[PDB]
Amino acid sequence: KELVLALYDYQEKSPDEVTMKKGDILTLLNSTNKDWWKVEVNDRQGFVPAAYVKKLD
Repeated sequence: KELVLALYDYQEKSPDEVTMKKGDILTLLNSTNKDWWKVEVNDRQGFVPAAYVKKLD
């Protein structure tokens, strides 16, 4: 597993993005991009800004 913690709220602005709330724990799916990470937030997958999450492992 790789988990990350949402440091801020983020609301999706494009079709490939997802929404998260501060304090959510998200499953990290792909961190190859330096600016945008693909995560799973409960049941949805998509991108959020990498700077807005913190790796936990």
